[PDB]
Amino acid sequence: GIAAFEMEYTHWLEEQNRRVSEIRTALQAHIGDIELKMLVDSCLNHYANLFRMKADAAKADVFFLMSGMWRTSTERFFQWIGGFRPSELLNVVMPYVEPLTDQQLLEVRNLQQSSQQAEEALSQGLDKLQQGLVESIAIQVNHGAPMASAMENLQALESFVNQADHLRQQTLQQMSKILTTRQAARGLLALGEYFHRLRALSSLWA
Amino acid sequence: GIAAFEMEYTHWLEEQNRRVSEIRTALQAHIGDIELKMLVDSCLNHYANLFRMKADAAKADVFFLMSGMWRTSTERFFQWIGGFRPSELLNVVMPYVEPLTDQQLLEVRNLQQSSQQAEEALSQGLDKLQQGLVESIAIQVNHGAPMASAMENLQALESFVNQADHLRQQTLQQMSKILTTRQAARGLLALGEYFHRLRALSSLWA
Ligand SMILES: CCCCCCCCCCCCCCCC(=O)O
Ligand SMILES: CCCCCCCCCCCCCCCC(=O)O
Repeated sequence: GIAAFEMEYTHWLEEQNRRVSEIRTALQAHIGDIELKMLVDSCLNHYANLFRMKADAAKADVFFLMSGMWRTSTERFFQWIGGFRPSELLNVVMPYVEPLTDQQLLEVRNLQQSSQQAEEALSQGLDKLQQGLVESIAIQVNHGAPMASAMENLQALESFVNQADHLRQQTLQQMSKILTTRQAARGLLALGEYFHRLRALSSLWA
Repeated sequence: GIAAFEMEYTHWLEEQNRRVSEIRTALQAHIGDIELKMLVDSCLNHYANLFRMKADAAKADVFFLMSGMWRTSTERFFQWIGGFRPSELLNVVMPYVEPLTDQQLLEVRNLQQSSQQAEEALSQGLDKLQQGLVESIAIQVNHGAPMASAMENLQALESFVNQADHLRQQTLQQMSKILTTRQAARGLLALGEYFHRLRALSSLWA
């Protein structure tokens, strides 16, 4: 399952590079909103596919998915529950989706605050689960309960990952409704270049 | 380098199982201190070889060594800077090295307190390094400085790992001087069975 995920993610990155390049070329050519929206929607569809493949990987090996060892070294410094922190990515793209109207500014900052609150609450719940596993493993005839208990805890860990990816996807979705097509394209370009620069830097660390 | 480490560690575990079994058989046969000390010293030599292979792996890929992803899932709940926490392992073996004399009790508790203090200080330094890398990567013509800076930071991370393994080895060494051969054998048996039980439990999580 993890081998399949790593191959799928490799191909996902190749397609990500293409979709980011396509939107770069479109912004530079100042193409109209209709053609540009197709590229925005393609980028959004591509992220949706990432979340799908991550959900499968979490079922296959939640610990590996959580370790971030499938991402590059520099990306791991910015990981929160199996991916990036949406509240921080909002700061990354903020200068590029500007200028924002007053209403858009209120909507984006609201979204950032609510994502921050959701991230903190999920982190607190995951912390409680993890500390409790530390304590319970430490204490721990096999009639089947130990494996069943392990599967309950794996399901609980997977739920945290799923909820974190849900928050990431929901934040991307809500930005796509706040922003015009052109603002969204600029934000997606910035987000894509951010991820690419982190991966490029990891090559220097290797 | 990491592929070589994982193969070396696999063979290390196979030999660990043999050395733990050999000392189990010896304790049960109530063999004399001279033959028993050979088995104690073999166990100590085997841990020394673990630290050697870990030092090579830290040079090859410090992040992988630190991730603990080369250990089994349940062991990762108990990892501190690239391995187990010596102060906690002292608690694991304490019931089995008993009865201790008053002097031995003072020496062991002293060692546990000093290891705890060293662990906290190393954790604080690693935390400062890591938070500073988060901040500096976030801020970050290439004339060679970015790679050189990465190598300085990798060397600093490797130093923390090396210092943590030094503390682990020093604690094992100092226990071997406090304890009689028979107490040491009982403690090594307990430590070995502890690690084996954690690995066995990880099979249930998989
Ligand atoms: C129309 C969108 C413009 C740009 C919006 C950026 C802010 C949304 C943050 C969520 C991005 C999700 C991608 C991360 C995937 C992962 O962590 O594995
Ligand atoms: C004579 C020794 C008796 C038993 C002493 C146990 C307490 C010492 C703790 C250090 C053990 C080191 C093994 C861990 C290796 C690792 O973390 O990678």
